[PDB]
Amino acid sequence: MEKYHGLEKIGEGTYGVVYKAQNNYGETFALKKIRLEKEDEGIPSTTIREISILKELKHSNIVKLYDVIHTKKRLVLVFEHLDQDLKKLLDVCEGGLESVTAKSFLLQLLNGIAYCHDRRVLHRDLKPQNLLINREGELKIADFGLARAFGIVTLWYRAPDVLMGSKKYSTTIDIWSVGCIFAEMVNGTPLFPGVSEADQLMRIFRILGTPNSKNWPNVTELPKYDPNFTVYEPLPWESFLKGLDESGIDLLSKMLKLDPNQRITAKQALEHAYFKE
Repeated sequence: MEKYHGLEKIGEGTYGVVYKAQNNYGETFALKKIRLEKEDEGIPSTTIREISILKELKHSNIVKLYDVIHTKKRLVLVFEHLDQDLKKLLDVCEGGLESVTAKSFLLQLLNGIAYCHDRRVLHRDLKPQNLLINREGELKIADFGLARAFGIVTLWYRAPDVLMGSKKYSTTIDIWSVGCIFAEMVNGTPLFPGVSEADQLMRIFRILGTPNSKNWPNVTELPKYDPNFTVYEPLPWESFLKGLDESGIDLLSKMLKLDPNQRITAKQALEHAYFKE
């Protein structure tokens, strides 16, 4: 356990319960007790190793992992504590964020991602709840790399190719989520709030158009691709986005390309004109 007191439950996180706590030095940390479906199974050394290496992620926009505590059918991660997150902030911001705030958060999000991508660390489950924010306006991404360790579900930020069964390692998956979060920051409301895998795809296609072999070569090789998908044409960007100037729309359009091979990278996004304004 490593000597923590005043364990206060502050949330249900993705893989388990998050507590705020203090060590015996007075300092505040977040403790994430990973929920073990099968207690008796144990955690293998490969898993511990793939979590422990995340301690090497040292970046101002990545939540710092301090410790991995494995004792007796219990696994707790000790992380830097931040008091706020983007989900809770958006929940009290009618209409979404002011454009200068969304840009600031987007820049920070992309910087964290770019850092991780350069180290071949993927997130795969980016969402507002894991973008933590401190009193100074600094955004820090939580849970990067945990998907490689650990694999009712929120499908809102999942890329179409992922929804259609793609299993490959790819950085592109995260950029799709960024695009969805960007739109949510500017609009207030989530862009594609699907209730099932099928409905999630329809929500995306109703806005951006149904894929076909011409706008997404090789889309037909995906295991859950469906040649009978309803065919929708793309809507004009300005019709479902509010509060975004032309550079902003352009950038967003590059993140929400359906074909992952044409989707902008994090580092490319960072070079976009939207950020020089």
